[PDB]
Amino acid sequence: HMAKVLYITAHPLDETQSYSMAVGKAFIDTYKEVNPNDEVIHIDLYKENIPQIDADVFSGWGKLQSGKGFEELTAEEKAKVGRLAELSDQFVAADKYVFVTPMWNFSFPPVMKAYIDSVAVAGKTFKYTEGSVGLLTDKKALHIQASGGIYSEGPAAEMEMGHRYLQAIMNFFGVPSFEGLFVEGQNAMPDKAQEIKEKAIARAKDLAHTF
Amino acid sequence: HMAKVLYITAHPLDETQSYSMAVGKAFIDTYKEVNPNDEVIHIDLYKENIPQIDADVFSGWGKLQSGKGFEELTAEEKAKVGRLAELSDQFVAADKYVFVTPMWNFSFPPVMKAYIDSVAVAGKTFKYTEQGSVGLLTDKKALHIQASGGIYSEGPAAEMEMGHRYLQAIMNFFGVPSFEGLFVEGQNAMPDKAQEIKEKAIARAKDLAHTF
Ligand SMILES: Cc1cc2nc3c(=O)[nH]c(=O)nc-3n(C[C@H](O)[C@H](O)[C@H](O)COP(=O)(O)O)c2cc1C
Ligand SMILES: Cc1cc2nc3c(=O)[nH]c(=O)nc-3n(C[C@H](O)[C@H](O)[C@H](O)COP(=O)(O)O)c2cc1C
Repeated sequence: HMAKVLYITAHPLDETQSYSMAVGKAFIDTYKEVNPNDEVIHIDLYKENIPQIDADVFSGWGKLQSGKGFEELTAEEKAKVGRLAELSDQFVAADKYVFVTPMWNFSFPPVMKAYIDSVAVAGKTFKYTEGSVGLLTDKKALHIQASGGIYSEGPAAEMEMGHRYLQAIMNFFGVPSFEGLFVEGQNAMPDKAQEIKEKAIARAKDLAHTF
Repeated sequence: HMAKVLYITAHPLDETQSYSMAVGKAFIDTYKEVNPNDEVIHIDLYKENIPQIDADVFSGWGKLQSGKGFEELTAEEKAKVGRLAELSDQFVAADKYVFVTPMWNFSFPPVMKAYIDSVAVAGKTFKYTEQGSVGLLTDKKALHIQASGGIYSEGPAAEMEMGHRYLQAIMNFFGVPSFEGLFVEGQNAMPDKAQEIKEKAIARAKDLAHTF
């Protein structure tokens, strides 16, 4: 139906155990409520196959750029290169992206990087210039991130690396709108944890009405 | 014996196909020449199992926090939890870290994140304080050899650099008083200078190896 949305989560736990998954689920449920015709796909990076770039991938790709045909690749190469192609094609096919992550050591879980590596593809999300130009000029994106401490303000802002990275990628891809929604401070101020969660949930629902 | 050095690589390919790995090899070979008694340990992130923190890990951890013995965890939980514990212990036990990576999409391969995740442990590499945190690796030092197609050491692309930037944040977090970089950069942007770029970086690696 009218827009395709990728709800992309990088968390091993669910909405009952995670600040990020709780806020993301509030967002996405509300979104669907408001845009009942839209195709909303949950991409759970912990459950799906998300191949890291490895020796097989490089081999396979080498092959393909040497004119060979997908048929010439080894089994394992086909499995991996193939999946990478599905992932990539699914990404460009969608209209909106919603990234949901916990902050682990100032950034996101490793699989989020695997996911990015799988979708950053010449001719699909960007193309090179006589630097590069992003092809995703009419997409839209949102990052929901949970963190123990505050990283929106203060000295600690300089250490934020998750959102920062995603912002860089979005820029690279030419996506003009990248929003952030943070559930921050629950670990630094645990008496405030319920309040922090509730307000983020409320912001998330509100944001869903417009995204 | 002597000093314990972790030579940490995040690459599927080897010294013959990789700029980072070639430069890293020059570095660490020289290091061992200069410091023959030092314990140089290759941590090959594409050969070791570096468990991502997953459902099994949270479960296993929670169990241990709940008083269960390690042997009471599931087979899977035990494998992952034990593996992470080893990685963590190994990191703190070492005196020096050498990170070698390619730049993929402005940062490093996913497994490098896994590795960091495995070694970032409260009471080991840092401690929480009512004021934030404090680093515990006050006697360590680190170097990062990074390879990239284009140039990230100036100007506008420098704001896009995220690999070295990340490792710098982590090292600061850990309280590591010294973290250096060595870049092999520009080889794709200016392929008619790739050989020279490489040769120069290799020379730098050999030089730097005399002090690290
Ligand atoms: C492995 C790990 C690493 C973490 N690293 C950080 C960090 O660098 N900064 C921070 O403020 N909080 C950190 N935390 C705390 C979490 O960010 C916090 O619990 C947040 O709610 C995580 O999201 P979740 O609740 O969706 O899991 C970390 C937690 C874990 C388990
Ligand atoms: C998956 C992938 C992603 C890459 N991303 C970037 C990038 O963001 N910026 C860049 O300058 N070069 C990029 N490159 C090119 C490499 O950084 C360059 O080839 C470098 O020499 C890689 O190190 P290596 O020779 O040790 O493998 C990328 C290459 C690959 C395979």
